[PDB]
Amino acid sequence: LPDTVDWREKGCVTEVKYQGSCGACWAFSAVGALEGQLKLKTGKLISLSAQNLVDCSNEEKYGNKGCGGGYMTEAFQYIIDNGGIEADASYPYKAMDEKCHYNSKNRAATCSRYIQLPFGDEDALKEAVATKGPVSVGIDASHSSFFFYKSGVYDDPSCTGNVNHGVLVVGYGTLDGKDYWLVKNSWGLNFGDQGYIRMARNNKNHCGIASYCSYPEI
Ligand SMILES: *C(=N)CNC(=O)[C@@H]1CN(S(=O)(=O)c2ccccc2)C[C@H]1C(=O)N1CCOCC1
Repeated sequence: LPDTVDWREKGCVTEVKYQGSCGACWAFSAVGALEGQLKLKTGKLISLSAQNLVDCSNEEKYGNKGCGGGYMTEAFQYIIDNGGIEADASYPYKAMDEKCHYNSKNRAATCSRYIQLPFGDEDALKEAVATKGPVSVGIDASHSSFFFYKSGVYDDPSCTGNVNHGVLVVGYGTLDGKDYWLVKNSWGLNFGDQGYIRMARNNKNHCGIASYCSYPEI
């Protein structure tokens, strides 16, 4: 396995999104992982509709809550169940809950199944990232040390495995002798480092990064 992976170098990662007050991280994280497969299979890079997930997966069938939060694995299941998802350009992000208005004429991607990695297993996360591509994961983003992240490897002892925020692992590497996961957030380009964070890797499943890993198959 390469020391360093970074999926932007393969063109598989779209622009950082800003979710605002809508608890849509899960949706962002899930479109992220499917954008990557969608590049990797078709060769095109197209921001997928995180609104479509918000609007349409808000029922007990999934346990997603729209702006109330939800789960990247249930996002993937909705795409499978629904037979597609639109691009953002046709089903755009509004930062609120709205009535489902998914139109199959506008399908831009499909999902056939999704994979889950084993809980905590950072080795399994690395393989995935290396050979499969960006992977959806949950983090404990609840500390000001994460919010105000600027640089270096994020490695705050106060973090816990109690996850509450859906992000996308687009890579990994080593920095000044600290392993990291390159994480894409959905807090706009004023967060962390160009809207990214490098998060401790191989440090006891720091902030539960490897607790809840999944990615879709086309
Ligand atoms: C995003 N802006 C707010 N956070 C969420 O929607 C979180 C994301 N996930 S998780 O990554 O914390 C997780 C994923 C799989 C298994 C356990 C946790 C959960 C979601 C969340 O906080 N909730 C789900 C819906 O109801 C409220 C709690």
